[PDB]
Amino acid sequence: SMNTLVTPLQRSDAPQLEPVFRGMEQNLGFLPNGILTMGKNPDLAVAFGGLFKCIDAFKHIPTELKWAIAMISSSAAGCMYCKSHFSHIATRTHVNRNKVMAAFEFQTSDFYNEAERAALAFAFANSTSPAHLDKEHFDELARYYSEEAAIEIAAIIAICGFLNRWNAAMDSQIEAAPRATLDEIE
Amino acid sequence: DSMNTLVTPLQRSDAPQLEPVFRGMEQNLGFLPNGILTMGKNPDLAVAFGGLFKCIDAFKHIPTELKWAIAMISSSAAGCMYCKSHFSHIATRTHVNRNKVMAAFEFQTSDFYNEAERAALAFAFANSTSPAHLDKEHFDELARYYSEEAAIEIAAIIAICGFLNRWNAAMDSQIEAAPRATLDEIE
Repeated sequence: SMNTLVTPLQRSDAPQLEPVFRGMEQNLGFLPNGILTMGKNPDLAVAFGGLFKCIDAFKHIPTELKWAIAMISSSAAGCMYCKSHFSHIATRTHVNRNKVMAAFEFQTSDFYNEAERAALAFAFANSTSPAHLDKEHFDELARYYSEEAAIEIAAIIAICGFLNRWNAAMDSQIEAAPRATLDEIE
Repeated sequence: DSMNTLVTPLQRSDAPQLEPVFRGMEQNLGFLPNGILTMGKNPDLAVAFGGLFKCIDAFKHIPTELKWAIAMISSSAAGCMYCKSHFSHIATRTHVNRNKVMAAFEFQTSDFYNEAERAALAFAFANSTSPAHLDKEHFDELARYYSEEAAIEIAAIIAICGFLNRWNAAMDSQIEAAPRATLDEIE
């Protein structure tokens, strides 16, 4: 890591944050060092933890699409760390391995329908610097999703906004397990 | 107007439970952005994000002027003109020295900014592009001028801008007249 200034605490040092830690590792299998670093500001960790748990609680889009959005957003933003993690989450939860592995080709892969493509294209366009969302992105989203659903899609992308920048700021190094998933999907 | 016609704001009066969240935002800004009123339609999201955003004012290890300068630079790096206008507007509402705020985007050469500020703002810029272009020097320079505690708060503000830059792009939030004025001046 390029970052030696801000180091993780030991998990046992902050029991109050166990709700936050569990939230993340439940999907992923392990606790990322980036959240242990976040722990050194307990107010921040608890508030971010609260935001992140909103993903699992969302009701208007399927679970498989939730993690696909996070995968594509993270990739568009060029955060390979977050791309590996969300990919790993997607493969841990998904019944259809092939569909997950084709996610980054969603626009031409026949594992994805037009509704999924509308959401994932929006996620891509939303996540670059600058955003390159055009009227078509919005027209297509309106064609296939309710206001409720659109909000949850935007919300996942925005939460990736947080995590993409956070993990870049910590220079989080991709763990062996996510790395395996990432090599396979690439 | 906006490219987004699907997801519209509720009226402020419709969601009084969110007033704590709204106050956090508008206290600095002078008004409640439509983007937060749209966020209101998902109470879990609004409360959680509101909680996260209030962390900025509560941060203790960096000055207030630097907090909003970071958010300005991050938002600009990310090419979100909406968030750039807002944080600029916040910075002019809270800053005693209007000229220092107006020179923020030239922080690397403006005399209003010291090396500590430049280290933080350069980190904020590099952190906020797609992809991030943080290099070892960004980290070395941050370590030179900031504690671990401070670095976390800097990263946190940038990351929160991550959320807001993308959120306001997803709503295609249109820049309000007052922020617009601030933005025209600062360019």
